[PDB]
Amino acid sequence: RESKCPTPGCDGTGHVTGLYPHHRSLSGCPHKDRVPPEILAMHENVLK
Ligand SMILES: [Zn+2]
Repeated sequence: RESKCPTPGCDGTGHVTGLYPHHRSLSGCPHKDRVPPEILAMHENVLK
């Protein structure tokens, strides 16, 4: 549910290892960079 990860920066494609049909909500997210196009967001954490 919910939300996802798609933040203003993140794209939501390429899960944590790009081995998934995207992530749409953090569970994956292969970026991890805090800011931009990554996972910024997630919630809590950013960046990580
Ligand atoms: Zn993401």
